[PDB]
Amino acid sequence: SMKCKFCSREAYIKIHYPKMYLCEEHFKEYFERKVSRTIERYKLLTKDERILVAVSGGKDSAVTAYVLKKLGYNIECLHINLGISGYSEKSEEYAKKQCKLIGAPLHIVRIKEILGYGIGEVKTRRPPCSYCGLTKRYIMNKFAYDNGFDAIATGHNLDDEASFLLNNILHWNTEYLAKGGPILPQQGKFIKKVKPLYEVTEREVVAYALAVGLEYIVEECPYATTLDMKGVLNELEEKRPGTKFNFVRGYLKKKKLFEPEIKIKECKICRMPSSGDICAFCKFWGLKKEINFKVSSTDEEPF
Amino acid sequence: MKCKFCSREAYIKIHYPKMYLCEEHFKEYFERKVSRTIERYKLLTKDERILVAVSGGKDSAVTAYVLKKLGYNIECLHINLGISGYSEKSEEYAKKQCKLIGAPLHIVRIKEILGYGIGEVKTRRPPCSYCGLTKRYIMNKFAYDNGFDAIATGHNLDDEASFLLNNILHWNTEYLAKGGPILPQQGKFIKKVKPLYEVTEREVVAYALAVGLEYIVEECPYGATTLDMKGVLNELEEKRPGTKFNFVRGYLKKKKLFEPEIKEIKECKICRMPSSGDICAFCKFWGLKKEINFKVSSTDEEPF
Ligand code: SF4
Ligand code: SF4
Ligand SMILES: [Zn+2]
Ligand SMILES: [Zn+2]
Ligand SMILES: [Zn+2]
Ligand SMILES: [Zn+2]
Repeated sequence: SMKCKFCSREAYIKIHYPKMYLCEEHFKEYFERKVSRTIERYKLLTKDERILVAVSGGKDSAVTAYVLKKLGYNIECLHINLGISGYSEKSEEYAKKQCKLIGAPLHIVRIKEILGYGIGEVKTRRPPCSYCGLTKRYIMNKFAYDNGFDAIATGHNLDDEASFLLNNILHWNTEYLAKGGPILPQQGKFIKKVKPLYEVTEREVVAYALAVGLEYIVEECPYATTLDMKGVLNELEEKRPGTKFNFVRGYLKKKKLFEPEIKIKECKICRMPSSGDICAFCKFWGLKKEINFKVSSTDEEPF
Repeated sequence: MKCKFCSREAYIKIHYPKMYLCEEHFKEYFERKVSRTIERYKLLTKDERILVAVSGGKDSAVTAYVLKKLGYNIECLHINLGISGYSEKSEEYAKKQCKLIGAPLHIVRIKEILGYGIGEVKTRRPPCSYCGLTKRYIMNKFAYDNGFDAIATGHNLDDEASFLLNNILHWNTEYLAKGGPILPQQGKFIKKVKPLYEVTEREVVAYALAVGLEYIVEECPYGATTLDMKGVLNELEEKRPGTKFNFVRGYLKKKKLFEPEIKEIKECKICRMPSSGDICAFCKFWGLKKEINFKVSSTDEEPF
């Protein structure tokens, strides 16, 4: 029903804030420039850096890898196959597809193969959601550490951070609120984690994926409070535009207030940053040996 | 359904904790819940002169009704904002409420003591901004001049949760530093309490209906952000019950974290009330040269 603000081509998307109608080609350029600005603003990455993009098969990580590669970054991708039968199989396939289109090396880690059982197979009263996050985070860091990557880039966008903030404020998880934001610096054996999509919304991600022809898993894991928070914040954004941004940017200014609400050791098994004698990952899976994630070359590209 | 304690038919269902109560059992429960809030946060004693700031709305009406039923030494104050077509019936609803409650009502008319009502001032500033400042001053000055020990407001759980949610979204750390059910006596500032702090609006609406309390449902003409936050929190309460309470109680524990975000106090050159500069915010705004004396010998309805 409209036309592009910079050309005679028909409008593809309307940016709710700031108001402007852009076509496919102009939206891509805008979205890419918005990401580059997020990198520049928070000093996330340099061009002389080995980056590991944690791809899951979803839209978020797919676009992160695509944009970073288009912006000329030294990226490689990692897929952690959780081993959820009927889910994780096509999830691995979507990532292979995504990385082939992107033109980036893809490394695959299969939980069922290295640990024994997949997520939702462990004889535990603990929900799969609780230990899945802990398992994904460990393999992400250990893989990047063992292969000497400078940084880890996740798919987490503005909607993801706002819903994370809203949930944590409601439950007053001050320790989690203390360590949030677009960058988590290199501290010990913990690799620097960045969020290049921190300032963009899910609608801009969905639209970007569609335009660049990126296929992803829309369906979410069978084992959620996240979708509740996101809908609540979308309702608020309708009435008052800019809410999500002003809330997230405001949080970054006041993030210093939660510092006294947060407190160290090295694991006896994997030597990774632990709280006690043995780390949370090693204690859970009952591991006696260290998983070595060092690889000479990818599955698709050996030698 | 039927009542959990008698053969009488259910009047209301408490979403958390789950129980069906009749009119007579709900009143008793609601009253006990308020008494517990008083006891828990050490809000009031029986040997205290209390001023309930009644507005004509459900909140302040119930606060006065419950406190009087719990045997407290209450007197009520109505601040008539002078909003033509609104403030007139608002004053009438309070007169009605206090007559039912059986409490002395003191009326202060803005248009009469200041000159112009709220929304009549030649200012680009919205009426909502200076109305709150004006209500707060008269509330404190009246309680101070008549030597009341405390001020009790109608603010309930939904009011606090929406206040918290809005202030967190705008990261107003200074406002978040000084929240909660009690604001103690500091200088010429009178102790402010919230006896309805733990009860929800649905429990207030139901209590008013049961005790036969008529109030103004309609809100002031001067879009309000409060109704947005409340609807958002009601949506959250549906899916996850107890959310509002766990969020408010959790805030009280972490309230200490916003203390470094609030930094000497002065006395006004005109009214001698707690000021930031030479002249206070109230006196500077209305351009007052003289001090308004709120000391009264006896009420409008009960003179001599
Ligand atoms: S939603 Fe699924 S993938 Fe995400 S943390 Fe939970 S179990 Fe793991
Ligand atoms: S909503 Fe009306 S009564 Fe309430 S503070 Fe604003 S102007 Fe005053
Ligand atoms: Zn265009
Ligand atoms: Zn370990
Ligand atoms: Zn009953
Ligand atoms: Zn003054």
